[PDB]
Amino acid sequence: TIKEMPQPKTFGELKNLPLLNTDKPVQALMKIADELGEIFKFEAPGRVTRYLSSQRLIKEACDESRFDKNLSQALKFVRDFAGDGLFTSWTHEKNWKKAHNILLPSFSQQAMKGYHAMMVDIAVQLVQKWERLNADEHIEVPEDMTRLTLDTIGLCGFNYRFNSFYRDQPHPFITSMVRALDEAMNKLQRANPDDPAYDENKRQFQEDIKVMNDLVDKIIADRKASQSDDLLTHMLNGKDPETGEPLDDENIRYQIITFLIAGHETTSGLLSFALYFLVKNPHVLQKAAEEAARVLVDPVPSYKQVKQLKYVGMVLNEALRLWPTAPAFSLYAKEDTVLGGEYPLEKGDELMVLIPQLHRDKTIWGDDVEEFRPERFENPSAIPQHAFKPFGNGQRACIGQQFALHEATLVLGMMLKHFDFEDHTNYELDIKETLTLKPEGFVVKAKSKKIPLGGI
Ligand code: HEM
Ligand SMILES: CCCCCCCCCCCCCCCC(=O)NCC(=O)O
Repeated sequence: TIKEMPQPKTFGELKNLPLLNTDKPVQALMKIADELGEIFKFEAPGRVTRYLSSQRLIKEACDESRFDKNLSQALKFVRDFAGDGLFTSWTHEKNWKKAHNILLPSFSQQAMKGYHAMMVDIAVQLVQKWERLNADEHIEVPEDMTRLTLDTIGLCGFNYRFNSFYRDQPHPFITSMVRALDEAMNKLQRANPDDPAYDENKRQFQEDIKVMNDLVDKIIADRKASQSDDLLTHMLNGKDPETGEPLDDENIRYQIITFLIAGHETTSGLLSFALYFLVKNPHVLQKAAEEAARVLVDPVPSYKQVKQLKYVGMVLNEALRLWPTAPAFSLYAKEDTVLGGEYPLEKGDELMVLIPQLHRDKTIWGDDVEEFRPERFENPSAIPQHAFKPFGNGQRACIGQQFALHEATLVLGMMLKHFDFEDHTNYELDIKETLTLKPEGFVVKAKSKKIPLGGI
C-alpha cells in the first residue's frame, strides 16, 4: 500500500522554498533528513523533488533501467556557464556520449601513469611552500589545497601553469568560479529570479563567466603556440569511435571550463576534510604517517609507491564517507514506477540523493557512523553495492575518480612524510557551501621533519 510522504515545514505559497534560504542548504537538508527519515518531499512553486537518504531506496534510484541522471536546479544554473560539457549534459544529448567516448582514454591507467610526474611537480611546490614558512606562521588549509588542485588539473590536463603558489591571493579564475558557484547556490531560494533586485547578481555572474572564458582563451592560445598528449590533446583532436566525429569548438570550450572546475574543487575539499579528520584523530594520523614514512622511501614518490599507500587511501575514502564534496546528485524516473514498494512515481518525477545521509545509514555501517574510522574501507569491495557513492552512479559516474584519488593520495602521503601537524587553534569545523562542500577557516601549523625532497 502507498504511503504518505513526510515533508518539512511550509511557508504558505512559497511551500518549502524558503528552507533553502541559508548559506548552508545541504547541511539544512541533512538535518531535515535526520528528522523526517529516508525520504521526504520538497515542494517549491512550480516544482517538486524527493530527497532520499537510505541505502535501501537509493539502491533503487541507482538502477539505470529505471532512472537516469537529472539536472538538479543547481546543475541547470551551472549549465549557464558549463553548457553541454560532461557534468551538465543530459545522457540523451549527442554531446554526452560523444565527449564521454573521446575523453575516457584520458583517464586510463596508462594516462594516469603519464600524469604522475606533473602531479609531483605541483606537490613539490606545496611541500616547499610549507618547508619555507617561518616559526611564527601557519597554514590556511583549504586555500593551499585549492592552489594545489587547480594547478594540478591545469598542468596535467592542459599543460598550463596557473602558478597558484606564486600568489598570496586566490587565483583570478578561482575568485570568479567561487562567486559563480555561490550565485547558483543562492539562486536556489529565489522565488522571482527576474526581480530587478537581482540585476547586480546577474551582472556579476556574467562578469565571472567572462573571466573563466578569458582563461579558457589563454589555454587554447598557449596550446596553439606550443608536443603534448594530454586531456586537451584529446579534446582538440580525439574522434568518437561511434560517430567518427571530433568535438566542435563550442563543446570543447564547455569541456575545458567543466574539467577546470570539476577537476579540482571537490579534490581541494577532500584533502581539506582528510587533514581535518587526521588532526582530530591523533591515533589515525599516527597510522597514516607510519605508512607514509615506510612506503615513500625515495626523494619523491613513484607511481607504484602511491598505489601502495593503502591506509592513506582508506583515510580519503572515510573523509568522502562523512563529507562527500559534491554532496548530491539528481535522477528522474524513466517510466512510471514504484519506489521501495511504497512510493509510486510518474515518468519524469525527480529524486535527489543526499550523499552525506546515505553515508550515515546505520543499517549499513553500524551505529558509529559519526566516528572517523578508515578501517571501514579495509576491504572496499565488500561494502554493499550503492552504499558508498561519493562519485555518483553508473554511466554518469565521475570520469575523474582515479585522477582525484591518485592526486589526493600522493599529496597527502607527501604531507604526512614531511611534517608533523598541529591543530593549534582547536579548530571548530565550519563547512562552507558553494554547491560543493569545504571546511572554511581551517588552519594548522606544520613542523618539518627535515627530510630532503627530491628534484621534480
Ligand atoms: C574526490 C573529488 C571528486 C568528487 C567527490 C567527484 C564527484 C562526482 C560526482 C558525484 C559526479 C556525478 C554528478 C552527478 O550525477 O550529477 C561526478 C561527475 C563528474 N566528475 Fe567528478 N568528482 C571528483 C573529482 C573529479 C575530477 C578530479 C575530475 C576531472 C579530472 C572530475 C570530472 C567529472 C566529470 C567530467 C563528471 C561528469 C561525468 C559524466 O557524466 O560523463 N571529477 N563527479
Ligand atoms: C561544470 C562542473 C560543475 C561542478 C559542480 C559540482 C557541484 C555538485 C552539486 C552538489 C549538489 C548541490 C546540492 C544543493 C542543495 C540542493 O538540494 N539543491 C537542489 C537542486 O539543485 O535542485
